[PDB]
Amino acid sequence: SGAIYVGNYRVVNRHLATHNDWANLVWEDSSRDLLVSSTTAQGCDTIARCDCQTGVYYCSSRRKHYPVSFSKPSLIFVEASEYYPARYQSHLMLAVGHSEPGDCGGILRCQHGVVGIVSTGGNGLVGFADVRDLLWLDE
Ligand SMILES: NC(=O)[C@H]1CCCN(C(=O)Cc2ccccc2CO)C1
Ligand SMILES: [Zn+2]
Repeated sequence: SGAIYVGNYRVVNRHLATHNDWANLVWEDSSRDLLVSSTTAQGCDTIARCDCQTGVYYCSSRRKHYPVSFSKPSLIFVEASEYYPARYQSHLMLAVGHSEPGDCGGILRCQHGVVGIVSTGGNGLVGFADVRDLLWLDE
């Protein structure tokens, strides 16, 4: 679990969005596993606007942060789950690191701010849904 709070927006994994997220929907994209909802309070986070390929992510299943080298956002095949059929997920970045079911929503950060959130994993890999291209989050 986990979310990004920037301005009057809450960014979460689309497959973990609540009834309240859907009732306050701003934008969602199944192909990216992202959903953004509106909030009444101002948020705590800053979004990175960079091309970093190293950062640190929070892994809830270890209660720890880990440094990672991650690939550029791209279209990657993701096996079927209870949430989605087998499909290509876009704007996804992979890295070697621990993740298991439950870790989605953990933030990935570089020195410039929030880069994205955990969205996939398995067999010593962790995938992150990029948010750096969503320029409207800051206005
Ligand atoms: N974006 C998606 O389609 C995801 C929807 C939820 C399931 N999913 C995973 O990758 C789960 C997973 C399995 C094994 C280790 C780690 C994880 C990530 O927590 C795919
Ligand atoms: Zn950066």
